[PDB]
Amino acid sequence: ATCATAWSSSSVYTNGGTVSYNGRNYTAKWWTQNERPGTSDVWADKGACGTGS
Repeated sequence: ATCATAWSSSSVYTNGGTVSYNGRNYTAKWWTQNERPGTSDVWADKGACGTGS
């Protein structure tokens, strides 16, 4: 139901930009280029991602 678009290295994100990864959802704080979310302070888990596998 609710889940941000999975992170995309081919799509620069910015403040407010939300995405999904590792089953959770990450939210950036400002302009950021292709970078592994969760490993950098840039991306922070703002919840969980709902999906079926």
